[PDB]
Amino acid sequence: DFTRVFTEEDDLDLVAQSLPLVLKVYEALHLQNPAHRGLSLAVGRLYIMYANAFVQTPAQYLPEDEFEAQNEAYSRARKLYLRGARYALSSLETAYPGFTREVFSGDEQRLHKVLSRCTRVDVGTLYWVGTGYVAAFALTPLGSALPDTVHAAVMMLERACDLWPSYQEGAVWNVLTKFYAAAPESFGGGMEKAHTAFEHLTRYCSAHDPDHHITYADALCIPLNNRAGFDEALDRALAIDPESVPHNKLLVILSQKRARWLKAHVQDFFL
Amino acid sequence: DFTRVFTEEDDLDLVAQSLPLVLKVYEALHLQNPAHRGLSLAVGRLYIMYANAFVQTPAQYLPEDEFEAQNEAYSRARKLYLRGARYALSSLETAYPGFTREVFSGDEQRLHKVLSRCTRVDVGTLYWVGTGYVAAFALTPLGSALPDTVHAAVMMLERACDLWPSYQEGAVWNVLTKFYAAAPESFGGGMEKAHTAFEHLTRYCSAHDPDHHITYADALCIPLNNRAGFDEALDRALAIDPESVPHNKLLVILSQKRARWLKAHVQDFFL
Amino acid sequence: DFTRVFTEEDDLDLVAQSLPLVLKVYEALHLQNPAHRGLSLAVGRLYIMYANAFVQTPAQYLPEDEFEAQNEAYSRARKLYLRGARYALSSLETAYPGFTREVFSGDEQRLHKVLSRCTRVDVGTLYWVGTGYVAAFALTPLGSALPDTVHAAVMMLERACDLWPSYQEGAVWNVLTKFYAAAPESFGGGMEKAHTAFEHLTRYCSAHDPDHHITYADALCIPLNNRAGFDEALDRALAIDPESVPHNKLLVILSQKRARWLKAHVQDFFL
Repeated sequence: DFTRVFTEEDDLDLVAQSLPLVLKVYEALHLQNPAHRGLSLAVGRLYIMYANAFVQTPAQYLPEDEFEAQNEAYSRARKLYLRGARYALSSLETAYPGFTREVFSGDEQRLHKVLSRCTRVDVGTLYWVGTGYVAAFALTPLGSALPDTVHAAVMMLERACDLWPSYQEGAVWNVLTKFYAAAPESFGGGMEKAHTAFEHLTRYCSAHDPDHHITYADALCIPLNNRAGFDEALDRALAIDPESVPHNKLLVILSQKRARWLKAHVQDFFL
Repeated sequence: DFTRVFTEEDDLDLVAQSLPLVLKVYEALHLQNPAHRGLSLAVGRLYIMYANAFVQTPAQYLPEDEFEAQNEAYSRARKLYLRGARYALSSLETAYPGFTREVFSGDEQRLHKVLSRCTRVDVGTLYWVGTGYVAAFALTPLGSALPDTVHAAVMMLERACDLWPSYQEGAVWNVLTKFYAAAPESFGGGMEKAHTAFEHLTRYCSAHDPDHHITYADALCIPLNNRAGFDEALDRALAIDPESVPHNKLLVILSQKRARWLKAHVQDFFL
Repeated sequence: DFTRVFTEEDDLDLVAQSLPLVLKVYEALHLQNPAHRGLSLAVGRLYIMYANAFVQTPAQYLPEDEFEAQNEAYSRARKLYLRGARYALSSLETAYPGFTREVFSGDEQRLHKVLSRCTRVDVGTLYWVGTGYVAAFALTPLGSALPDTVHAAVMMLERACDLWPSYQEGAVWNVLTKFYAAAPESFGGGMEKAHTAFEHLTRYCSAHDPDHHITYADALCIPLNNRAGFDEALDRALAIDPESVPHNKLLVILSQKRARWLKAHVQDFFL
């Protein structure tokens, strides 16, 4: 209802400047009604999307010399991802008391047993919690990360896949592709895994979606030194007309800014 | 009620930072109640005022070398004017189904017939729609403009004049003065027209209003190389005490910033 | 309820960007219900806290060469303090009609008589009004200040002390310490007064509070050239763990930024 005015927006600045109080209002509603699962999820998702689009992403477009401000913005995004993930996780905690202790126990059997309690109704929540933690990890120094948190997040994502492969046009497979391709094999990564996750994504994703093209270029083409594929994929991301998309015009605009940047910086990624 | 806290404000930054979510809320209310004419108009007017005061105007105070950011801000204002004009136009469309097809038909007889259906009740709407389009045109490259849209906008403004000459202390005459003075005579402009429109404005405008002084200096004095009149007029705009005005202190503050800038840049405009 | 999401925040930017519309909404509620004392106070306090944390403080962290922007931001904070003080003062005016004429009469007997009408219920209001005026004075050129306004403000603060010494963990004594230490003895200042006010503060303040440490360093150590004490005090301010505080995490974060700056600039203050 109210989200349409944000998701169909083409003016980034209007969104960036209005989203903060919105986050604050949802946050307050959530704390006033901690057993409302919808509110838990909503506010969690909001922090994670804000963290990406309006904290992390602008930091990425900063110049080499201002790395200090970059690092500080990355640390800021990291904290917001985690706040977002923890807010969404309270939807699972409300539905299954003790969920948080189990899921982060480091005990594989307890992790698996608690994830087996989840149903299709929990898929949205699994997706956002797992995504929040994976997005935080991507900005976490590989030395001071928390393998058990990371492992739990991915297992939540993998559980959502089992439950509901097609969810949000394959959005889960997208986050998994990125995780596997970028993650050290000590933390569960691997390119074979990344490719299979991407194969599932292509079954469900929209032709109007630039993100699966960008994921192909960024997560898969770069590590494999496939500059040809990188270029084609981004040309496909950029061929999409934001005015023609059925919804999420705002996210398409954001993704196309990112693909434009990747193209401009191609020389950084290949030899 | 709530508008008083914005219109009597003297702190631009507080307004600039709070207006975006307000725009978003009105916008959402409008889409949730598309037959509410008041909401259509309100949100339209809001976008147009925001576009001017907080997008276009700050761009104008940028330095020569940052023309790129200037051009991008101008394109941004242009899109906001048009969104604003189109929102207000839905008030006319609600009142007279098919209004949009007629008014933009390019057929003078259909244009005139549909405008003849308008009454004094429609004057606010005519004014804002026409203003939005004229403000967009002012930022539109003379080569890629749309004569029929422009012509329809001015005819709406001229119809408001016929209906209600004195509306908002002659505000319509103000926009017309600016259009005629700045518009190529192929697009309906002309200085004789501009002067007559200004003569009507002086009949209705307030002594506490800086805008009619600025319009005289900017639209009329500059093209005619009347530096003497330019200076006097702006001195009159600046003699107004914002603390003494009965209302719209905020707009007076904005206009006086503009007159101060014009004075500082006088050498740009005369020889 | 809603204030918790602001006061426990650790992200300054989210607060800074969301507070403006909040100020505007409270302001509108206040004008719509001018006899609501709670609303008068709330909006007053809000302007004063915003003025300090998000106008004055950032100006202070600007570089030497940008003194112009600094001076303009200081003038902006000054006006906001005064708007805030005047909003809170309307709570007293509602409770005791004619309060404003009396309290600013310049007649000591009228000032004292009206302050004698105040009770413990009025302490919050006295504190905020007095603080607003003292904070404005601190940014007012010593030559164009208003001794009677300043004197009335301090007398309001001193009356709150008499009524309720322990109020908000000694917050009144904190503002008085700063006033006395910084104020010319023609305007009522004096270091002996400042020290006694600080002694009262230590009786009531929290170990989790960085502000009393900063006040000791800044108001007392600097004028007395006690660099040793300055350093210890700020080390104490910085030893506090924001994650451990029972409340006002946001203010602790703000104060610790200030103590860090003081330490970095120690050479400015001692020889």
